Amino acid sequence: MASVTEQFNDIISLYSTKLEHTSLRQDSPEYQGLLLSTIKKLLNLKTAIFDRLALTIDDVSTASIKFLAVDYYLGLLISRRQSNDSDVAQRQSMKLIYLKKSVESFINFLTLLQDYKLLDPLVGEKLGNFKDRYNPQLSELYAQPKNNKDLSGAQLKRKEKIELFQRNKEISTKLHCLELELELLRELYLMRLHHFSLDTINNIEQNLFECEMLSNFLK
Amino acid sequence: ASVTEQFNDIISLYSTKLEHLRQDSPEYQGLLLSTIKKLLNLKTAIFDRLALFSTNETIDDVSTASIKFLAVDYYLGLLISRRQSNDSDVAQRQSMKLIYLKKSVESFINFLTLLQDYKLLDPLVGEKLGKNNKDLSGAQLKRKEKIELFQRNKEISTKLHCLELELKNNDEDHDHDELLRELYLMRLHHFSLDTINNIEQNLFECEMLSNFLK
Ligand SMILES: [Zn+2]
Ligand SMILES: [Zn+2]
Ligand SMILES: [Zn+2]
Ligand SMILES: [Zn+2]
Repeated sequence: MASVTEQFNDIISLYSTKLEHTSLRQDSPEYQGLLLSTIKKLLNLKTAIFDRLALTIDDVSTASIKFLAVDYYLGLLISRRQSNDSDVAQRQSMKLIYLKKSVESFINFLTLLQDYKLLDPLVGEKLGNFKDRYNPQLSELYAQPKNNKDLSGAQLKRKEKIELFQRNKEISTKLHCLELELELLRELYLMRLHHFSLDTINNIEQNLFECEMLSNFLK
Repeated sequence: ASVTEQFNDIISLYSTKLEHLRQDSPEYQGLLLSTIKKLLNLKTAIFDRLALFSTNETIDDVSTASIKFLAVDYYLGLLISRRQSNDSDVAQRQSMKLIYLKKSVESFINFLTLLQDYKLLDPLVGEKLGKNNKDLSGAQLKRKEKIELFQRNKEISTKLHCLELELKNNDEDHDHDELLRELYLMRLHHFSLDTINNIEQNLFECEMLSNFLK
Protein backbone atom coordinates (compact mmCIF):
# COMPACT_ATOMS: atom_id res chain seq x y z
CA MET A 1 0.00 0.00 0.00
CA ALA A 2 0.19 3.66 -0.60
CA SER A 3 2.88 3.64 -2.05
CA VAL A 4 5.15 1.17 -0.23
CA THR A 5 8.07 3.50 -1.04
CA GLU A 6 6.49 6.55 0.53
CA GLN A 7 5.50 4.48 3.50
CA PHE A 8 9.08 3.16 3.89
CA ASN A 9 10.51 6.61 3.46
CA ASP A 10 8.23 8.02 6.18
CA ILE A 11 9.24 5.17 8.52
CA ILE A 12 12.93 5.80 7.95
CA SER A 13 12.51 9.51 8.50
CA LEU A 14 10.66 8.95 11.82
CA TYR A 15 13.55 6.72 12.84
CA SER A 16 16.31 9.21 11.95
CA THR A 17 14.62 12.31 13.20
CA LYS A 18 12.90 11.08 16.37
CA LEU A 19 13.64 7.50 17.31
CA GLU A 20 17.35 6.95 16.67
CA HIS A 21 18.27 9.55 19.28
CA THR A 22 15.81 11.36 21.51
CA SER A 23 15.88 14.39 23.87
CA LEU A 24 12.85 12.85 25.64
CA ARG A 25 12.99 10.07 28.21
CA GLN A 26 13.18 6.67 26.56
CA ASP A 27 10.71 5.32 29.10
CA SER A 28 8.39 8.18 28.10
CA PRO A 29 4.96 7.26 26.74
CA GLU A 30 5.54 9.89 24.06
CA TYR A 31 8.72 8.07 22.93
CA GLN A 32 7.49 4.49 23.30
CA GLY A 33 4.12 5.51 21.77
CA LEU A 34 5.72 6.73 18.49
CA LEU A 35 8.14 3.82 18.54
CA LEU A 36 5.34 1.31 18.87
CA SER A 37 3.25 2.83 16.07
CA THR A 38 6.32 2.99 13.85
CA ILE A 39 7.00 -0.64 14.38
CA LYS A 40 3.36 -1.54 13.75
CA LYS A 41 3.58 0.38 10.40
CA LEU A 42 6.83 -1.32 9.42
CA LEU A 43 5.42 -4.75 10.27
CA ASN A 44 2.41 -3.93 8.10
CA LEU A 45 4.82 -2.86 5.34
CA LYS A 46 6.79 -6.03 5.46
CA THR A 47 3.55 -8.00 4.98
CA ALA A 48 2.51 -5.71 2.11
CA ILE A 49 5.92 -5.98 0.33
CA PHE A 50 7.11 -9.53 1.16
CA ASP A 51 3.73 -11.39 1.53
CA ARG A 52 1.14 -9.60 -0.59
CA LEU A 53 3.21 -8.16 -3.47
CA ALA A 54 5.56 -11.01 -2.58
CA LEU A 55 8.76 -9.35 -3.88
CA THR A 56 19.38 -12.79 -7.84
CA ILE A 57 19.75 -9.08 -7.04
CA ASP A 58 19.66 -8.54 -10.88
CA ASP A 59 15.93 -9.30 -10.52
CA VAL A 60 15.17 -6.42 -8.23
CA SER A 61 14.26 -3.07 -9.60
CA THR A 62 16.21 -0.18 -8.25
CA ALA A 63 13.63 1.37 -6.00
CA SER A 64 12.74 -2.07 -4.52
CA ILE A 65 16.32 -2.59 -3.25
CA LYS A 66 15.53 -0.29 -0.23
CA PHE A 67 13.06 -2.88 1.05
CA LEU A 68 15.63 -5.60 1.63
CA ALA A 69 16.37 -3.36 4.73
CA VAL A 70 12.92 -3.69 6.35
CA ASP A 71 14.24 -6.30 8.84
CA TYR A 72 17.26 -4.10 9.56
CA TYR A 73 14.99 -1.23 10.52
CA LEU A 74 12.76 -3.57 12.62
CA GLY A 75 16.01 -4.61 14.41
CA LEU A 76 16.85 -1.06 15.20
CA LEU A 77 13.35 -0.05 16.34
CA ILE A 78 12.59 -3.10 18.44
CA SER A 79 15.88 -2.90 20.42
CA ARG A 80 14.61 0.46 21.63
CA ARG A 81 11.25 -0.70 23.12
CA GLN A 82 10.77 -0.66 26.89
CA SER A 83 7.90 -1.71 29.12
CA ASN A 84 6.32 0.58 31.72
CA ASP A 85 4.47 -2.20 33.53
CA SER A 86 4.35 -1.49 37.30
CA ASP A 87 5.52 -5.08 37.85
CA VAL A 88 9.31 -4.91 37.96
CA ALA A 89 9.87 -8.57 36.91
CA GLN A 90 7.50 -8.10 33.98
CA ARG A 91 9.13 -4.93 32.77
CA GLN A 92 12.61 -6.41 32.96
CA SER A 93 11.52 -9.68 31.39
CA MET A 94 9.86 -7.75 28.50
CA LYS A 95 13.21 -6.03 27.81
CA LEU A 96 14.77 -9.44 27.18
CA ILE A 97 11.97 -10.26 24.79
CA TYR A 98 12.61 -7.00 22.87
CA LEU A 99 16.35 -7.74 22.64
CA LYS A 100 15.64 -11.26 21.46
CA LYS A 101 13.19 -9.98 18.82
CA SER A 102 15.61 -7.23 17.73
CA VAL A 103 18.37 -9.85 17.21
CA GLU A 104 15.94 -12.14 15.35
CA SER A 105 15.07 -9.27 12.96
CA PHE A 106 18.77 -8.49 12.51
CA ILE A 107 19.39 -12.14 11.64
CA ASN A 108 16.42 -12.23 9.21
CA PHE A 109 18.02 -9.22 7.47
CA LEU A 110 21.45 -10.95 7.03
CA THR A 111 19.91 -14.16 6.04
CA LEU A 112 17.91 -12.25 3.36
CA LEU A 113 21.06 -10.56 2.03
CA GLN A 114 22.78 -13.93 1.98
CA ASP A 115 19.79 -15.34 0.04
CA TYR A 116 20.39 -12.58 -2.55
CA LYS A 117 24.10 -13.34 -2.55
CA LEU A 118 24.86 -9.86 -1.22
CA LEU A 119 26.49 -10.63 2.09
CA ASP A 120 30.05 -9.40 2.71
CA PRO A 121 32.02 -12.53 3.53
CA LEU A 122 33.19 -10.90 6.80
CA VAL A 123 29.55 -10.66 7.86
CA GLY A 124 28.65 -14.01 6.42
CA GLU A 125 31.35 -15.84 8.36
CA LYS A 126 29.80 -14.50 11.58
CA LEU A 127 26.27 -15.38 10.42
CA GLY A 128 27.46 -18.88 9.66
CA ASN A 129 29.02 -19.35 13.08
CA PHE A 130 25.57 -19.56 14.74
CA LYS A 131 24.92 -23.23 15.40
CA ASP A 132 21.31 -22.22 16.14
CA ARG A 133 20.22 -19.29 14.01
CA TYR A 134 17.38 -18.65 16.46
CA ASN A 135 19.57 -18.99 19.56
CA PRO A 136 22.67 -17.00 18.52
CA GLN A 137 25.55 -16.82 21.00
CA LEU A 138 28.00 -13.95 21.59
CA SER A 139 30.57 -16.70 21.89
CA GLU A 140 29.96 -17.56 18.16
CA LEU A 141 30.32 -14.09 16.83
CA TYR A 142 33.95 -13.57 17.88
CA ALA A 143 36.58 -15.73 19.55
CA GLN A 144 36.44 -14.94 23.30
CA PRO A 145 39.27 -15.15 25.86
CA LYS A 146 39.03 -18.40 27.87
CA ASN A 147 39.88 -16.59 31.13
CA ASN A 148 41.39 -13.37 32.51
CA LYS A 149 44.94 -14.49 31.64
CA ASP A 150 44.17 -15.47 28.04
CA LEU A 151 46.35 -12.94 26.25
CA SER A 152 46.19 -14.79 22.91
CA GLY A 153 42.40 -15.07 23.11
CA ALA A 154 42.15 -11.36 23.90
CA GLN A 155 44.55 -10.48 21.04
CA LEU A 156 42.54 -12.61 18.64
CA LYS A 157 39.33 -10.84 19.70
CA ARG A 158 40.99 -7.46 19.18
CA LYS A 159 42.16 -8.63 15.73
CA GLU A 160 38.62 -9.64 14.66
CA LYS A 161 37.12 -6.38 16.05
CA ILE A 162 39.70 -4.21 14.30
CA GLU A 163 38.83 -6.01 11.01
CA LEU A 164 35.11 -5.31 11.57
CA PHE A 165 35.90 -1.74 12.45
CA GLN A 166 38.12 -1.09 9.43
CA ARG A 167 35.64 -2.74 7.05
CA ASN A 168 32.78 -0.74 8.55
CA LYS A 169 34.75 2.49 8.15
CA GLU A 170 35.65 1.62 4.57
CA ILE A 171 31.99 0.97 3.51
CA SER A 172 30.81 3.97 5.50
CA THR A 173 33.18 6.24 3.57
CA LYS A 174 32.15 4.68 0.24
CA LEU A 175 28.48 5.21 1.23
CA HIS A 176 29.23 8.77 2.32
CA CYS A 177 30.95 9.79 -0.98
CA LEU A 178 27.94 8.19 -2.90
CA GLU A 179 25.32 10.11 -0.92
CA LEU A 180 27.22 13.36 -1.56
CA GLU A 181 27.72 12.67 -5.28
CA LEU A 182 23.88 12.46 -5.42
CA GLU A 183 22.58 5.46 -12.54
CA LEU A 184 24.34 6.11 -9.22
CA LEU A 185 21.07 5.43 -7.35
CA ARG A 186 21.29 1.69 -7.64
CA GLU A 187 24.89 1.76 -6.42
CA LEU A 188 23.93 3.92 -3.45
CA TYR A 189 21.13 1.56 -2.43
CA LEU A 190 23.37 -1.47 -2.59
CA MET A 191 26.16 0.34 -0.67
CA ARG A 192 23.60 1.36 1.86
CA LEU A 193 22.65 -2.33 2.45
CA HIS A 194 26.37 -3.09 2.66
CA HIS A 195 26.83 -0.53 5.49
CA PHE A 196 23.71 -1.91 7.19
CA SER A 197 25.05 -5.46 7.24
CA LEU A 198 28.27 -4.29 8.92
CA ASP A 199 26.34 -2.05 11.42
CA THR A 200 24.17 -5.13 12.20
CA ILE A 201 27.08 -7.09 13.59
CA ASN A 202 27.60 -4.28 16.16
CA ASN A 203 23.99 -4.23 17.05
CA ILE A 204 23.73 -7.97 17.33
CA GLU A 205 26.83 -7.92 19.74
CA GLN A 206 25.48 -5.08 21.84
CA ASN A 207 22.06 -6.69 22.15
CA LEU A 208 23.35 -10.12 23.03
CA PHE A 209 25.69 -8.68 25.69
CA GLU A 210 23.03 -6.31 27.02
CA CYS A 211 20.56 -9.20 27.12
CA GLU A 212 22.89 -11.51 29.01
CA MET A 213 23.71 -8.74 31.50
CA LEU A 214 20.06 -7.78 32.26
CA SER A 215 19.13 -11.44 32.46
CA ASN A 216 21.56 -12.14 35.31
CA PHE A 217 19.80 -9.57 37.41
CA LEU A 218 16.52 -11.51 37.01
CA LYS A 219 18.09 -14.90 37.82
CA ALA B 1 41.33 -21.26 68.01
CA SER B 2 44.15 -18.77 67.40
CA VAL B 3 44.01 -15.86 64.94
CA THR B 4 46.25 -17.69 62.44
CA GLU B 5 44.33 -21.01 62.48
CA GLN B 6 40.96 -19.28 62.09
CA PHE B 7 42.33 -17.60 58.98
CA ASN B 8 43.56 -20.75 57.21
CA ASP B 9 40.15 -22.35 57.78
CA ILE B 10 38.22 -19.32 56.42
CA ILE B 11 40.42 -19.28 53.27
CA SER B 12 40.19 -23.06 52.87
CA LEU B 13 36.39 -22.86 53.17
CA TYR B 14 36.33 -20.15 50.50
CA SER B 15 38.66 -21.94 48.04
CA THR B 16 36.84 -25.29 48.36
CA LYS B 17 33.11 -24.56 48.76
CA LEU B 18 32.50 -20.81 48.26
CA GLU B 19 34.66 -19.62 45.36
CA HIS B 20 32.89 -21.72 42.67
CA LEU B 21 27.26 -25.24 42.83
CA ARG B 22 23.89 -23.62 43.66
CA GLN B 23 24.27 -19.98 44.74
CA ASP B 24 20.68 -19.04 45.50
CA SER B 25 20.31 -21.92 47.92
CA PRO B 26 19.81 -21.20 51.65
CA GLU B 27 22.61 -23.74 52.17
CA TYR B 28 25.16 -21.77 50.15
CA GLN B 29 24.01 -18.35 51.36
CA GLY B 30 23.99 -19.71 54.95
CA LEU B 31 27.60 -20.87 54.63
CA LEU B 32 28.59 -17.64 52.99
CA LEU B 33 27.09 -15.62 55.85
CA SER B 34 28.70 -17.65 58.64
CA THR B 35 32.10 -17.36 56.89
CA ILE B 36 31.74 -13.61 56.46
CA LYS B 37 30.82 -13.34 60.17
CA LYS B 38 33.89 -15.38 61.24
CA LEU B 39 36.11 -13.25 58.93
CA LEU B 40 34.82 -9.95 60.23
CA ASN B 41 35.56 -11.22 63.80
CA LEU B 42 39.02 -12.24 62.75
CA LYS B 43 39.39 -8.75 61.28
CA THR B 44 38.50 -7.17 64.62
CA ALA B 45 41.12 -9.44 66.39
CA ILE B 46 44.00 -8.81 64.03
CA PHE B 47 43.27 -5.18 63.08
CA ASP B 48 41.87 -3.71 66.24
CA ARG B 49 42.79 -6.05 69.04
CA LEU B 50 46.28 -6.90 68.00
CA ALA B 51 46.48 -3.72 65.92
CA LEU B 52 48.90 -5.65 63.62
CA PHE B 53 49.00 -3.13 60.75
CA SER B 54 48.57 0.09 62.77
CA THR B 55 51.56 -0.72 65.00
CA ASN B 56 53.97 -2.21 62.49
CA GLU B 57 54.85 0.91 60.50
CA THR B 58 56.81 -0.86 57.73
CA ILE B 59 56.11 -4.00 55.69
CA ASP B 60 59.46 -5.54 56.78
CA ASP B 61 58.18 -5.35 60.36
CA VAL B 62 55.48 -7.81 59.38
CA SER B 63 56.43 -11.48 59.85
CA THR B 64 56.23 -13.67 56.71
CA ALA B 65 53.49 -15.76 58.29
CA SER B 66 51.45 -12.63 58.98
CA ILE B 67 51.70 -11.24 55.40
CA LYS B 68 48.71 -13.47 54.63
CA PHE B 69 46.54 -11.26 56.91
CA LEU B 70 46.84 -8.34 54.49
CA ALA B 71 44.25 -10.18 52.31
CA VAL B 72 41.53 -10.15 54.90
CA ASP B 73 39.75 -7.24 53.20
CA TYR B 74 40.31 -8.94 49.85
CA TYR B 75 38.49 -12.08 50.93
CA LEU B 76 35.71 -10.03 52.55
CA GLY B 77 35.20 -8.29 49.12
CA LEU B 78 35.07 -11.71 47.47
CA LEU B 79 32.68 -13.27 49.97
CA ILE B 80 30.40 -10.26 50.03
CA SER B 81 30.37 -10.34 46.17
CA ARG B 82 28.58 -13.66 46.33
CA ARG B 83 25.83 -12.74 48.79
CA GLN B 84 22.31 -12.88 47.34
CA SER B 85 18.75 -12.46 48.59
CA ASN B 86 16.32 -15.32 47.89
CA ASP B 87 13.20 -13.26 48.56
CA SER B 88 10.34 -13.89 46.13
CA ASP B 89 10.18 -10.17 45.31
CA VAL B 90 12.50 -9.23 42.44
CA ALA B 91 12.83 -5.58 43.49
CA GLN B 92 13.93 -6.62 47.02
CA ARG B 93 16.56 -9.08 45.69
CA GLN B 94 17.93 -6.51 43.28
CA SER B 95 18.07 -3.79 45.93
CA MET B 96 19.66 -6.24 48.38
CA LYS B 97 22.21 -7.12 45.66
CA LEU B 98 22.93 -3.40 45.12
CA ILE B 99 23.71 -3.13 48.85
CA TYR B 100 26.04 -6.17 48.87
CA LEU B 101 27.95 -4.98 45.87
CA LYS B 102 28.39 -1.63 47.46
CA LYS B 103 29.81 -3.34 50.59
CA SER B 104 32.05 -5.61 48.59
CA VAL B 105 33.56 -2.54 46.82
CA GLU B 106 34.21 -0.92 50.24
CA SER B 107 36.20 -3.96 51.39
CA PHE B 108 38.09 -4.20 48.12
CA ILE B 109 39.01 -0.52 48.35
CA ASN B 110 39.90 -1.24 52.02
CA PHE B 111 42.31 -3.93 50.77
CA LEU B 112 44.01 -1.58 48.24
CA THR B 113 44.24 1.24 50.74
CA LEU B 114 46.03 -1.12 53.16
CA LEU B 115 48.49 -2.18 50.42
CA GLN B 116 48.89 1.49 49.64
CA ASP B 117 49.71 2.20 53.29
CA TYR B 118 52.54 -0.34 53.09
CA LYS B 119 53.87 1.17 49.82
CA LEU B 120 53.09 -2.16 48.09
CA LEU B 121 50.44 -0.93 45.68
CA ASP B 122 51.33 -1.27 42.00
CA PRO B 123 51.42 2.24 40.37
CA LEU B 124 48.77 1.36 37.77
CA VAL B 125 46.41 -0.16 40.39
CA GLY B 126 47.20 2.94 42.49
CA GLU B 127 45.86 5.46 39.97
CA LYS B 128 42.69 3.39 39.45
CA LEU B 129 42.12 3.40 43.23
CA GLY B 130 42.54 7.19 43.40
CA LYS B 131 24.25 6.62 31.62
CA ASN B 132 21.51 4.10 30.68
CA ASN B 133 21.73 0.29 30.65
CA LYS B 134 22.63 0.22 26.87
CA ASP B 135 25.58 2.65 27.25
CA LEU B 136 26.77 0.90 30.45
CA SER B 137 26.70 -2.49 28.74
CA GLY B 138 28.47 -0.98 25.73
CA ALA B 139 31.18 0.54 27.96
CA GLN B 140 31.58 -2.75 29.88
CA LEU B 141 31.98 -4.69 26.73
CA LYS B 142 34.89 -2.51 25.56
CA ARG B 143 36.60 -2.44 28.96
CA LYS B 144 36.34 -6.26 29.21
CA GLU B 145 38.35 -6.71 26.00
CA LYS B 146 41.13 -4.17 26.74
CA ILE B 147 44.49 -5.95 26.42
CA GLU B 148 46.38 -4.35 29.35
CA LEU B 149 44.40 -6.49 31.88
CA PHE B 150 45.17 -9.82 30.21
CA GLN B 151 48.82 -8.92 29.56
CA ARG B 152 49.22 -7.98 33.22
CA ASN B 153 47.42 -11.07 34.56
CA LYS B 154 49.56 -13.31 32.29
CA GLU B 155 52.80 -11.73 33.56
CA ILE B 156 51.91 -12.01 37.29
CA SER B 157 50.60 -15.56 36.93
CA THR B 158 53.95 -16.64 35.33
CA LYS B 159 55.99 -14.78 38.00
CA LEU B 160 53.83 -16.56 40.60
CA HIS B 161 54.32 -19.92 38.90
CA CYS B 162 58.11 -19.48 38.79
CA LEU B 163 58.28 -18.26 42.43
CA GLU B 164 56.47 -21.39 43.58
CA LEU B 165 58.91 -23.51 41.63
CA GLU B 166 61.99 -21.64 42.91
CA LEU B 167 60.64 -22.22 46.39
CA LYS B 168 60.14 -25.94 45.77
CA ASN B 169 63.35 -26.50 43.84
CA ASN B 170 65.66 -27.05 46.85
CA ASP B 171 68.07 -30.02 46.67
CA GLU B 172 70.51 -27.72 48.51
CA ASP B 173 68.13 -27.44 51.50
CA HIS B 174 68.65 -23.69 51.68
CA ASP B 175 66.60 -21.32 53.73
CA HIS B 176 63.95 -20.26 51.22
CA ASP B 177 62.40 -17.76 53.62
CA GLU B 178 63.29 -14.75 51.39
CA LEU B 179 61.54 -16.54 48.50
CA LEU B 180 58.50 -17.58 50.56
CA ARG B 181 58.06 -13.98 51.49
CA GLU B 182 58.47 -12.86 47.83
CA LEU B 183 55.75 -15.38 46.96
CA TYR B 184 53.30 -14.06 49.49
CA LEU B 185 53.86 -10.42 48.50
CA MET B 186 53.50 -11.31 44.85
CA ARG B 187 50.23 -13.14 45.57
CA LEU B 188 48.97 -9.88 47.15
CA HIS B 189 50.08 -8.09 43.94
CA HIS B 190 47.99 -10.61 42.02
CA PHE B 191 45.03 -10.03 44.35
CA SER B 192 45.36 -6.31 43.85
CA LEU B 193 44.85 -6.70 40.07
CA ASP B 194 41.93 -9.07 40.59
CA THR B 195 40.53 -6.43 43.03
CA ILE B 196 40.62 -3.59 40.47
CA ASN B 197 38.93 -6.06 38.11
CA ASN B 198 36.25 -7.01 40.66
CA ILE B 199 35.68 -3.37 41.65
CA GLU B 200 34.87 -2.45 38.04
CA GLN B 201 32.58 -5.46 37.60
CA ASN B 202 30.75 -4.61 40.80
CA LEU B 203 30.50 -0.90 40.01
CA PHE B 204 29.07 -1.75 36.55
CA GLU B 205 26.53 -4.16 38.11
CA CYS B 206 25.82 -1.61 40.79
CA GLU B 207 25.19 1.14 38.21
CA MET B 208 22.90 -1.19 36.23
CA LEU B 209 20.88 -2.02 39.29
CA SER B 210 20.65 1.71 40.15
CA ASN B 211 19.28 2.49 36.67
CA PHE B 212 16.35 0.13 37.30
CA LEU B 213 15.27 2.76 39.90
CA LYS B 214 16.34 5.97 38.07
ZN1 LIG C 1 34.00 11.86 -0.45
ZN1 LIG D 1 18.73 -12.45 24.61
ZN1 LIG E 1 61.04 -19.37 35.88
ZN1 LIG F 1 26.46 1.90 42.38
